[PDB]
Amino acid sequence: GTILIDLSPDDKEFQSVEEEMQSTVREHRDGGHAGGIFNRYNILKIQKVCNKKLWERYTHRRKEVSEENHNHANERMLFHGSPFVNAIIHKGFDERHAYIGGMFGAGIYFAENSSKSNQYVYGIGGGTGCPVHKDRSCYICHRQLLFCRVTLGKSFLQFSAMAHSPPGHHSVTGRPSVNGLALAEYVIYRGEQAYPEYLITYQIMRPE
Ligand SMILES: CC(C)(C)c1ccc(-c2nc3ccccc3c(=O)[nH]2)cc1
Ligand SMILES: [Zn+2]
Repeated sequence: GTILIDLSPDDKEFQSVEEEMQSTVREHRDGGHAGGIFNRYNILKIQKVCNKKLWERYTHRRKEVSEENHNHANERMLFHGSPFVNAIIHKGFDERHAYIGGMFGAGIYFAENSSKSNQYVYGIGGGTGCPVHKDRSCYICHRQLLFCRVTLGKSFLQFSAMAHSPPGHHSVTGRPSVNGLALAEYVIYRGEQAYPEYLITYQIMRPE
């Protein structure tokens, strides 16, 4: 029941989604090892993900969290990178998309920095790079990210450098406390707390 609606670059919706990609790029402490070396992207396509059943699954859970948290879903738009982007848009988020070895435990992880999510496009640590060239820093191959609606509800705040939420909470916020440029990262423990709104196809660009 998933259809993908192709957006025009003339559409203000495309523009604001792209602006969110580009402006949340940062340098990484691995010097580009996982995600490649780039300051910006070449956005090839942005598609809206329409799945009624997955959307209704999302809103049902959203209303539940909201009601446990003074009518406040605490909803964000966050990036997600994964080799399983394609299963996610058709079948939705579930336990097979969880990062078992993550620093905040076995859950599904999201990023405010698009470039953080980019490090996961080819696997943990960027795996072995793109399938074609085995290059983690490939400038040729097409990459895909999700820009997702995420229900955080009451988030356990964790200062720093599948399972359950900490009791009394609906998610975990990893606050950065070493790198002053890093944006927050987030973990949900139920697939229903995220909807894969936008599929963005792109290339990282070789810096000049
Ligand atoms: C274990 C698999 C391969 C399913 C997987 C693990 C972690 C991510 C993933 N982690 C992240 C961790 C922090 C911030 C953003 C992300 C992100 O955007 N993605 C994606 C897939
Ligand atoms: Zn490649």
